[PDB]
Amino acid sequence: MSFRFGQHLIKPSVVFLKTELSFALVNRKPVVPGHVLVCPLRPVERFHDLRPDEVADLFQTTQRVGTVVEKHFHGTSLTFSMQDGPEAGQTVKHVHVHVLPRKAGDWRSEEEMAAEAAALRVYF
Amino acid sequence: MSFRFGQHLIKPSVVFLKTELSFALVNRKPVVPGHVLVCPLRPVERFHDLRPDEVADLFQTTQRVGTVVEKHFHGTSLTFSMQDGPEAGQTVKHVHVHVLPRKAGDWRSEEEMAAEAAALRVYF
Ligand SMILES: OC[C@H]1O[C@](O)(CO)[C@@H](O)[C@@H]1O
Ligand SMILES: OC[C@H]1O[C@](O)(CO)[C@@H](O)[C@@H]1O
Repeated sequence: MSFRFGQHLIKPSVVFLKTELSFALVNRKPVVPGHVLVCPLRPVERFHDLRPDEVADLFQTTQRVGTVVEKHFHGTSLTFSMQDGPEAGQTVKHVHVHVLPRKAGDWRSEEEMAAEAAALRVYF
Repeated sequence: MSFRFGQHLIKPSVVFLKTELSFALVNRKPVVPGHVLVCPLRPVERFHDLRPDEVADLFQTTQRVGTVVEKHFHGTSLTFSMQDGPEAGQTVKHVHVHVLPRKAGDWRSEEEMAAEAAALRVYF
């Protein structure tokens, strides 16, 4: 696709938001329904590598996305987490925030992925 | 102290950074050495409640603090996480980021707390 996420290209079909500096995508394997990712467009490996503007944008974007997924996927809270570094569990070497809708007491095809990204693009 | 964190006052002695809109403090019970918190100065309960500027500042501040604690406490990575909402585990109703230094294979007195905050104020 047209979005770079580490060492693989992400098809726009699975991207549901894109800003001046960041973008959001749905997962192949969500851990929880609505588990989405907000990444800087520039593929940097560690958080300290982002310029301040990328940082403000990374998180103002994460704020908008969280509202949307909490809403759509019917959660009552949200967990945000960034595994920054190999000893923190980062599998893909690209800064990214995990946004997961939370609710009391708690793999798919590219098409299920794009169906969901289509849905999410509506809230923006 | 002079910092508000939910429904209790935090003594400045345990605060090691303060910006135009945010502040960082050390914990009574760190989960991992160097486990610190970055909160908006304005006590808001959920992340969606922050204005965009508070958001940029919350995270540009978290970026600086992470560099410092990763350095001082000898970690090789960092875990960042915000439990946003009661179903996400938020015990204190004040937006806040948990910053934890990570390293391969992984309660105290107000004085141990201020000793550590003194140390951290040096890196700024
Ligand atoms: O997956 C979340 C979406 O699916 C439903 O539960 C059923 O279609 C919706 O109303 C919600 O928005
Ligand atoms: O607690 C972290 C700090 O403690 C030491 O391991 C011993 O004093 C330091 O060199 C480090 O900066």
